[PDB]
Amino acid sequence: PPVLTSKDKITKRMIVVLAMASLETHKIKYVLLNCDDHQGLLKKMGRDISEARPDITHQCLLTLLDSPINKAGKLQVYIQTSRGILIEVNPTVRIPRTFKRFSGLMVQLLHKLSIRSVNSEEKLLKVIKNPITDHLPTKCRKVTLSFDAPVIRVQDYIEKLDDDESICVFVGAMARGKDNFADEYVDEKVGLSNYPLSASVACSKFCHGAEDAWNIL
Amino acid sequence: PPVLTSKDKITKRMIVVLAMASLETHKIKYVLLNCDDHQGLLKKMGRDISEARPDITHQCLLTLLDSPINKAGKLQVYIQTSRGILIEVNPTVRIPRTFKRFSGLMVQLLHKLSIRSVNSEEKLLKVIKNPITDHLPTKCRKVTLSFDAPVIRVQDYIEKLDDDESICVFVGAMARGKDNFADEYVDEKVGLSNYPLSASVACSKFCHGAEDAWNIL
RNA sequence: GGGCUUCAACGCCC
Ligand SMILES: [Cl-]
Ligand SMILES: [Mg+2]
Repeated sequence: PPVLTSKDKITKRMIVVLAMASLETHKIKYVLLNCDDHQGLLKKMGRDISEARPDITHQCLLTLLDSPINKAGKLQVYIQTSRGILIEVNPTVRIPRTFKRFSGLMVQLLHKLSIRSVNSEEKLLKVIKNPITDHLPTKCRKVTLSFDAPVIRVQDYIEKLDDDESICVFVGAMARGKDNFADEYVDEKVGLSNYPLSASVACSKFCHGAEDAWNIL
Repeated sequence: PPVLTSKDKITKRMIVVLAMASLETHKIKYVLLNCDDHQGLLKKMGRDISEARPDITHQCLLTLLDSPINKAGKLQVYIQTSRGILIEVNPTVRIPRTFKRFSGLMVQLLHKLSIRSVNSEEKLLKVIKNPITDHLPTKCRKVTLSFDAPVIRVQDYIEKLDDDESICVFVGAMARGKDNFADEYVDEKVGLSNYPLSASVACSKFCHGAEDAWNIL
């Protein structure tokens, strides 16, 4: 099963974009700004401390990359930071399991623009050019997940796609905010539950609906 | 939705047991032994790495308690540590989203043997006595989730349950090891995928199959 | 330089 990348704009797949991801570095030696560790610093910066939540992006990557859909080679993930940085994640990257270690890696990615293994010329993580729509499959239904939107059953929604049409889901990698982070890109907004879901739960729900629709065990 | 506890022996529900959980304490004040804080002193302190993955339990707790099946009131979670300590988790508990606060909570639970509601004397977390079977619904199918078992589709498995039959699933909240931590309790072992899964993904996959089966949206 | 790891990089250890 070939590793999926933005070069291939034909193969039917699921794509998840972790949008409004809170990934921003700051000097002291650089840290990845987070609400827990840098309350004081975020104060001086005149920032909403509540906004610094890189841990949400970390939790979603684990959920997505560990999923059967990813292991079956039918998943791509991108990260679109709240500051407009777009990142392509290699499906085979074994993301750090712990937050502190995820943090150091993100700092490096943001400063160097890619992450590589010493012997390889393949990028495990890469900063790429906006807009994401330039990189997605040509036939791709693009949706934003929103509690404000009509609720769907994921399998049923996916079954209604054309045979050659991918599905790209934009998930707000945040605790609180409006669903307008991808309004320029999406075809539709949908909700996955009568309950408000965390970003990670929304990711797993969409992955497991797609695994069902596509008969991935 | 009425809040499910082990006192209710009748109501049909899903139960998840996080087994072989890593919840070790370390003093200097007490903290949960982990890899981010303690990876450099483990050997020095005569401790195992296996003893320092409480992040796995943390991640599963969030995955489970944030799920629609929990919000619908049809889920219970228990934790059994690698030392045999058994814990009942109230469906309404808010697990802290940061590991730092999670540790404090867990340390207080292990030391006090319970955590009470901010509004009453009710215990939202409580250390209880083995075996887990004393606490499950009287009629309850019991299974261990394991890569090394025959793979099933969750929806079908759940739909085969009797109208009054609950389902309890045991998940290894650990980095690696034999999936034999519940052999004395279970009727059967089953796989959820042809790929190895994280404990968290095993959790969400079973939850989302149950949600589908029970028309929980 | 060498190691460790549900964590090539990161974070650590020697
Ligand atoms: Cl080491
Ligand atoms: Mg090294």
